[PDB]
Amino acid sequence: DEYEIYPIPQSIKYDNSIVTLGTDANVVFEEGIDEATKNRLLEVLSIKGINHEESNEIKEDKTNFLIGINNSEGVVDKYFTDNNLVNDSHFENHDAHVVSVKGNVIAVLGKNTDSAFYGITSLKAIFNQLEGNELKELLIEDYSDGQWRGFIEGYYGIPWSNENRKDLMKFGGDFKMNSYIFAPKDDQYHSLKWREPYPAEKLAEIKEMVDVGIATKNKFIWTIHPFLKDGMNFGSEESYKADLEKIIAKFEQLYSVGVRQFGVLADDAEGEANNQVKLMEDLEKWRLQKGDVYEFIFVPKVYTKESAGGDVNNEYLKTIGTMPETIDIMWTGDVILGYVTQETFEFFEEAVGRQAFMWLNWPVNDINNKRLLMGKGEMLDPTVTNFKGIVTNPMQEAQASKVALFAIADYGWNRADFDMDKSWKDSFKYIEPDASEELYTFAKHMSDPAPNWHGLSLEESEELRPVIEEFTRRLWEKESVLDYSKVILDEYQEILDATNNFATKSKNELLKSEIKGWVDSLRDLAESTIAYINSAVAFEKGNYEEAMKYYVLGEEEYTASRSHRTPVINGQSRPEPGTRHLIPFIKDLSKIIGDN
Repeated sequence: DEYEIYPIPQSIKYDNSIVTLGTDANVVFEEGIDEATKNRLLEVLSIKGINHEESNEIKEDKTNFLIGINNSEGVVDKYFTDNNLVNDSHFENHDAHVVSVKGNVIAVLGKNTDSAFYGITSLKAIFNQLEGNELKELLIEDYSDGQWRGFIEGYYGIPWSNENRKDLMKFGGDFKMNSYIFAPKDDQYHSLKWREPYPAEKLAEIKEMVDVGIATKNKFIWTIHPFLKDGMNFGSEESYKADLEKIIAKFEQLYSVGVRQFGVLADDAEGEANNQVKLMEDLEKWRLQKGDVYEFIFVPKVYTKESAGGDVNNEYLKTIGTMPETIDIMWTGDVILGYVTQETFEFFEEAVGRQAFMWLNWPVNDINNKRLLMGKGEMLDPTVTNFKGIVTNPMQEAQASKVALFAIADYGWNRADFDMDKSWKDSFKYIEPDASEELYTFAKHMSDPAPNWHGLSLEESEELRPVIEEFTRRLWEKESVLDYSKVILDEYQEILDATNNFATKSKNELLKSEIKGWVDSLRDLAESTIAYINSAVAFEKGNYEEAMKYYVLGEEEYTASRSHRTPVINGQSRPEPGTRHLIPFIKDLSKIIGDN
């Protein structure tokens, strides 16, 4: 009966009473609430076609929305104090805020405007699932476990379109993400030509994305690679001063279109570590002058335990750790495709001197372009506490990446209550409202990146696996397959139907065209499996001419499944879903039938 809210709030409380929403509402914003935060409430009101007037007090006759900041001594702060709803002990936490639904008052108090925004986003989630105009009285006391939650465009591949970058920011913003790190490898102006200002057309495109960032609060974070061969010149005091002028100029250019957070990337850095610190010391001075720039993100040259030699006295990391305390240094784990583990963070802390900001290399598919990776968050350990936050490095397929964005958002916000299996399942309705069963069906069979050179292996087809295995043993151990074939044909018919109904049901052209090749391949796999199962059945019943034709149909469909092509940076790639269990089963069937 209670509302489904993602990420899972740290604490939500209901009482017996319910409230009725009016057609006309009174809205009270404190002075600290910014334009993006006001607009967020107005979005929420229009979900239920509630008109509003703005005022400075609670109207007893109407429904009231009050948005305020803790300890402002504003109207809304006063309301919370005077009515004695919460604890100041709450607000020290990251992104801490309170949502209160009581009588004709719907209130949000955040530690700042950003947190008030998150509060209103929770209301957005609530309002989207309200049957009518009745609303349960509740109290959310919420905060984030992680400082940073979001995604980084940091793979090798085709860059996302601007349309898609905006759409992901819009998506992350619905789940309280705060970070989009813009690090596309093809942008000459963030790297190599970092000295030169962005062309005006390109800058104007950036400003459109930054504005979406401001509206959704999934901020656009710009990044730079200044330590390449032709990079920052540390030859002399003179030459360095010349180069520091340019980097700051470049930062000013981005600042001028609204960028308020920056990353410095040293994964490909050339000189000494000391120099990297020197620069960051100078950039920190700048950052404090500006007053409204969030803290820098730094990606070190040594970003895995493996490349650190497993040395907790690693010289590079020790030096990097002497840069200003405010800088968030990133880490991918023990290896490039590291899992989230307590041990990797203990190592990082011992070596660097502060907690890590996790760069998660999933579901990036540059490791295997044949794959869509849309499985659950297997790499996310809910018991790990010792890190600053997490970003996902997703696929070149932007829309398909929404599955992981949901996972990282939920896990990033509320770690202990992360339910890998449930969160994954619940996500599909948000990602794809019209075809959620279908897209969930696809995600079930598209998740294993193996084989790959790093050796990452994730589950795929997990629910179907026991059914596949049982049919195989029955067939191979010379038992009847007549009855079980019904069970497994049901499973495959569901897959097939999903691949046939999806394009009809989904209204998301961007997702449809992105994943089409994979759905085409999966359709063929489903048809192939059905033909083979049909062949085995015909064979048991003794209709040999018929089982022959099915076998042939089975062979043709498998070949068909391999006939599709999708774009990659250098040319074309063959989409290949269902490799963990679906394809092995097809191969098994074709070997057993007729040699049985």
